[PDB]
Amino acid sequence: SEFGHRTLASTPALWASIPCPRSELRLDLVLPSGQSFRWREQSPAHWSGVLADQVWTLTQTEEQLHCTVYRSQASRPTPDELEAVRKYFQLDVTLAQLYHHWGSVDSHFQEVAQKFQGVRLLRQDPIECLFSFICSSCNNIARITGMVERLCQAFGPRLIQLDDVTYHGFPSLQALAGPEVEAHLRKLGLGYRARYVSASARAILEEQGGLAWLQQLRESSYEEAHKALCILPGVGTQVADCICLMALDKPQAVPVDVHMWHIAQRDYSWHPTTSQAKGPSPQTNKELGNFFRSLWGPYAGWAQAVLFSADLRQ
DNA sequence: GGTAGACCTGGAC
DNA sequence: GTCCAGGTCTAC
Ligand SMILES: [Ca+2]
Ligand SMILES: [Ca+2]
Repeated sequence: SEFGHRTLASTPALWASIPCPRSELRLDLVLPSGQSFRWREQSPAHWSGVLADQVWTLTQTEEQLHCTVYRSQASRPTPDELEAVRKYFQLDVTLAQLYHHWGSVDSHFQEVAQKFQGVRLLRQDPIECLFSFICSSCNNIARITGMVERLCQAFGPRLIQLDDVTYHGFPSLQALAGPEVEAHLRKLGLGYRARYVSASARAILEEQGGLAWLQQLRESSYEEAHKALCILPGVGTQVADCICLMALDKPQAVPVDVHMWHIAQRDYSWHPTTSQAKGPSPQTNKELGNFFRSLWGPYAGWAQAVLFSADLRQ
């Protein structure tokens, strides 16, 4: 059918594949795992969301990642469009090589890895990432998802409508920094997060030199980037690490939340050796990130994603 | 320098 | 009805 969300069966000629075995990527273990909060499984095994300013639907078979895009006459995705998809999933980073290494250095990762293959990091937009995670504060993945889409519906560009879903592009800096945005976000249920969204939008635009400041962080060192990000209102150590890891190409960045504390304790009998505190605190959190980084290497943030994800299923 | 308490809320046990 | 989720900010 010409309407509604597509499916591999439904509209055969509208899809194009990207070679990709399930061992290198698993949508159901990545898309709803707290990295991006903008993907939904409309029909079973089919995920629809905004990717590179367009709406896509993705579904995978054992060796292929099937993609379809909604923009002109309907048609399969072009090689360039598909390239953007390959880019978003950083398919050039070989998950098999990373899992192997992590496995040989961490007997525990080995055990968990066997059952949770295909977990990788998405290369996200700094702006979308920065604001989505500002909303992470004392919040669960479902509530976060709700806030973010409401935020996008209210200040994001209208893209296309499939069934009763009107997809929106992520709001721009200028839009989020607009008069009365906070008040609006509060009526949307973001709570005290409304304030930080507005504050950070204005901060970047009226104090840091704008969008470029954020984007230039991809060329900066992990340390510089993380240091810079913490300046923004509502952006602490954890949020900045998420941004570094998920959007600034800092693969060693390890977000330390309660989840990783439970993992560190239960699975590694970890204890803080520096800080004198027995639980989560700025100094012990820093210490843990260094513990994982020392344990897994340069792509510790990635290894972190595999366990965080596995810890969510449970 | 290293804590405790304030800040919002929808789904839980 | 108290509890919990990918926290952060700041006053003592
Ligand atoms: Ca929490
Ligand atoms: Ca800050």
